[PDB]
Amino acid sequence: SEFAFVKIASDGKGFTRYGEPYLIRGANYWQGMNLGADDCSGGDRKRMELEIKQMAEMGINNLRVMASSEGPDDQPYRMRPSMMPQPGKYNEGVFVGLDYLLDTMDRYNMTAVMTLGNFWQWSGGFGQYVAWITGNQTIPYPVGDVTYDEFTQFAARFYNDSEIAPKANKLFKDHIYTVQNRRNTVNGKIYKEDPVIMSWQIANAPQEAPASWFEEISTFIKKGAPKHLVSAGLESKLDEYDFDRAHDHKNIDYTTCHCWVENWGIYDPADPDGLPHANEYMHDFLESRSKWAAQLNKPIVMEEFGMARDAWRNPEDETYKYLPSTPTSHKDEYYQKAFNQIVSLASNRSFSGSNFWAYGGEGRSTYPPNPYGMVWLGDPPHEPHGWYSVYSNDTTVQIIKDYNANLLKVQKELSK
Ligand SMILES: OC[C@H]1O[C@@H](O[C@@H]2[C@@H](CO)O[C@](O)(CO)[C@H]2O)[C@@H](O)[C@@H](O)[C@@H]1O
Repeated sequence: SEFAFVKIASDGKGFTRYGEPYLIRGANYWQGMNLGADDCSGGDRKRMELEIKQMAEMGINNLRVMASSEGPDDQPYRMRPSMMPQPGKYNEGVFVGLDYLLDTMDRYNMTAVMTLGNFWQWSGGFGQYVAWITGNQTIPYPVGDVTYDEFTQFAARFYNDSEIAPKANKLFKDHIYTVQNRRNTVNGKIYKEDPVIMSWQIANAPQEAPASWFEEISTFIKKGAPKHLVSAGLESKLDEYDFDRAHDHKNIDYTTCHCWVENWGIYDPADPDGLPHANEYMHDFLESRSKWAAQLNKPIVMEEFGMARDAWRNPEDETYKYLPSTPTSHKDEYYQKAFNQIVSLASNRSFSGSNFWAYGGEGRSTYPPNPYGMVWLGDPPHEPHGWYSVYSNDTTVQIIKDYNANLLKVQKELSK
């Protein structure tokens, strides 16, 4: 019986599970694995269990999590301790964190999108694999005078450099194999047989990877886990051509987009008048990506989006922007409008849900780092702590809760 496995509907316009439509009432929780680790490897398991419980009470049925991270552990801007400090060598204390993450998600009947790698630097990612291959541990982190474009050209050698790509992909493939074949030490399930996992996701946000790379990798992931969906992890921030290069492949089962107004220069959170322009952008983003998904006849999930706190209330004070006590009136309206639009599109089966970025839970940006230097919450350590996290008692919690109720209501209407 594969009844419990999330599937694509035979008409391609949404997901199914248990013989019924399945809508994604999601959140991002990439920190789950590290919080699930035992106290010795810097975890806080009781807090992870409470965070999952908090999320179940807000109606969340789906977490996108990180199922990779690379050392070596002396690197800035990344998760510590790492899951894979050197190629093929695993921090078992961190890996057991993933086991518990998946076991707790099961008890709350959530599904997981298992992200297998990262283009960005905060879990090591593609840039780290490249560093292992060239033997050169000086990654050009985009801090100070180094730009994102320069870091991107370095990391993109993972799949564009005809000498580096085959060796890098060999290491990445060994990691994919190890994760798909992990026996969960808590409940005994082998990951590739676990219906709790909705999909394997190639990577977070690959930047202009060639078509033949998505073709190859997705095929390999699917042969590795034939019961599961496979996903690309693309932002879809460019155009339809870019979207097709990632998604038009027999083993990419559904499509995704990521919407970042501040990061793309669309939205300035210090500007008291900037919200309407971000709302409109979110608005055309959802309508146009929706059309691109429909042209491939595959489902679409907005698997990342977010907004900063109300920095415009005190524009000239940088620290104010990240304080938990700072309100989120813009973020709240932005989330609410996007959610209302998704609910309306999902009613005509032209969108399948979303995962906000990202749940902070009980973490706060004012807390001290743990002994490995981590202030765990929704913002990875390449970014200011507290930028986008949604905290357990934020006003945005009610908005997300209502959205998850509306989206479940729609899934029920469609199940008739
Ligand atoms: O910044 C929030 C969240 O965004 C994702 O990555 C962003 C992408 C979005 O376009 O662009 C960057 O800002 C680099 O320019 C990158 O950090 C998300 O996947 C995660 O990495 C990040 O926390």
